Amino acid sequence: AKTYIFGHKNPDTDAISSAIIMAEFEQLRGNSGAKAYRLGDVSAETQFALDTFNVPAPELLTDDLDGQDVILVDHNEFQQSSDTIASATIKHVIDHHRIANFETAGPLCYRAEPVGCTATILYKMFRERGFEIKPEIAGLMLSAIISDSLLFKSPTCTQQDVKAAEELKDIAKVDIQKYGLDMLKAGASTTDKSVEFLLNMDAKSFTMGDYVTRIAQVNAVDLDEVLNRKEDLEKEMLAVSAQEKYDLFVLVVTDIINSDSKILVVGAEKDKVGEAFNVQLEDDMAFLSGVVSRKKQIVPQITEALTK
Amino acid sequence: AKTYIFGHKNPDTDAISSAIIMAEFEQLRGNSGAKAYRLGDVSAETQFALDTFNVPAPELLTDDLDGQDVILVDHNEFQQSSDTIASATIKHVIDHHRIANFETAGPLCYRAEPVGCTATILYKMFRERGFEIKPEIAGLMLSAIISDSLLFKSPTCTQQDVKAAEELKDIAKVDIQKYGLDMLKAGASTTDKSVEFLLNMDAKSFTMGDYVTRIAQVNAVDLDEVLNRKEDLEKEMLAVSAQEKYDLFVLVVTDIINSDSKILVVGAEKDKVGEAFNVQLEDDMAFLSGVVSRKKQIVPQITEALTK
Ligand SMILES: [Mn+2]
Ligand SMILES: [Mn+2]
Ligand SMILES: [Mn+2]
Ligand SMILES: [Mn+2]
Repeated sequence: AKTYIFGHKNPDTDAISSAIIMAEFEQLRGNSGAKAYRLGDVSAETQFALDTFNVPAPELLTDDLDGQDVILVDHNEFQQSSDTIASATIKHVIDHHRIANFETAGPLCYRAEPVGCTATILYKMFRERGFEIKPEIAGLMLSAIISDSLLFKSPTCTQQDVKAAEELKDIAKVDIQKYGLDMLKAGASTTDKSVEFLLNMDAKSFTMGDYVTRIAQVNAVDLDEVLNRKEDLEKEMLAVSAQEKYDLFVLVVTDIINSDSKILVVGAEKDKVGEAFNVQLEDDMAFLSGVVSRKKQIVPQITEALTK
Repeated sequence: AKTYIFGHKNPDTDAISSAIIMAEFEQLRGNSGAKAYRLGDVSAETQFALDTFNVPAPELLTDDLDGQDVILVDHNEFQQSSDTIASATIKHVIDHHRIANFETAGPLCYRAEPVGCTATILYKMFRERGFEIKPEIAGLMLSAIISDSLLFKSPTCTQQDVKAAEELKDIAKVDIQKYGLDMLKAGASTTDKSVEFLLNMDAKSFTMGDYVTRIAQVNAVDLDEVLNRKEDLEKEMLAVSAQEKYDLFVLVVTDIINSDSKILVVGAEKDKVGEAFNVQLEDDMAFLSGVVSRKKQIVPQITEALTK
């Protein structure tokens, strides 16, 4: 029996790391057929982490999952998952996100916790079972936590994430702030990249009531680096929205040095979500928010605007 | 800060017990606004357990859950939950079932394990946390486990359910086989009850792909006690299917002594699910299975038939 372990499409550092980490967990637990996979490209940020701790990228999933045992990490929504996910047998989910568009035939292990990072939950699982946390594995856990939490500044970050990171740094042999900022910087180069690349780099679809929304995330050293390409961005966001039948396309731009975030929003349901945010720039194509609240989570806020 | 804790509509013993057990857990955890509720009638089986351990029945939920904190036990599918569940904020789910028709705006705690009973999971939460298990609480846990497992003979039963029961017996101060058989017998009187009563006693709706299916469970001393009323059963099942627009209505009849089960199946997708079982008799309106495979679970097998 093989078991396929993977994170979401357009994987982020958490998605790649958690797949490798959970494959380790399964193997230490005695499940030798467990194997990590990815559903997309390894980003520059994630490559920095993999290179630092000398871990190879997981294999790109090309197998049909029909009748196969599957473990999902860092996602549950089927449209974020493998093309053949609906034909798989999902044994286990480990995740830190909202639940939607998820259905199984029978019972399964499902573990979600409202923490800042999937690797934090996996850290706790290793702990609970008393399994070895190798230095590389600790490095990937720490990388994931720094990535998802943005060096502990995102509204999703919790003290469990901070505590896990503090306990992992000596195992990984790494200074959190120094390594962390280097890692974040390694995925923050935008000006020489195409609009198509930026909008697909870290981008996921969401099932929100009757609607399907696309959300892309871009890190930069300066918000304006990205945001004065607004016109070209909007154009591509509208084109993709039509081609994929999205009801909404949100671009979240985040300053890694500053921790400030803004959103650029396009699509059929644009005006409805605009009411939920501080609109600073608007037109027929799009709206641009002022710098977003540090404490409120964006995904739930958008969901509530579309459903409520 | 209220938090409503409840099980599914037409609650079984697991659904009633687990709500009370989880309310205790929350109070014990420090959450003082936590309260147990029920969404329907207390069955004869459940009443026997409540009387044995002097636990009153939880309050019938009548409040609108709009904007309220909720914890679900022993279910997740929205059609099985409160009428206002979509307007609530689901903080926590503890369950042992398939997942479907479940969506949240934001992150949450979700704990599902593929075990025989929700109370088994709640028991593990007490053990993990080092919480004291009162003898009344231990009795409810044990009752739920005996109920869902049918005195440890159902396909869903695991060694974790057995282990937990062995340790709970001395806390509850009860003989498992003796109390268990009494409890099961108390909910197994069928010939005196109307067809309408039997089909609404332990009946839940399910989201299975494009379909909505209704499944009713009936415990009996002897399978033929119920199944000799075949035609009266079918008639009410078709009537309800038409009136509620179900694609399928399954009646599972289980012998409490030997744990043999048979299914009586009616509705639009009847032929499609008949494919997945050993059909002992059939006509235009219904099929009746032979004694169902002792290892494989019924709900997943139905779901699989309606999809693949
Ligand atoms: Mn991710
Ligand atoms: Mn993540
Ligand atoms: Mn139940
Ligand atoms: Mn149950």
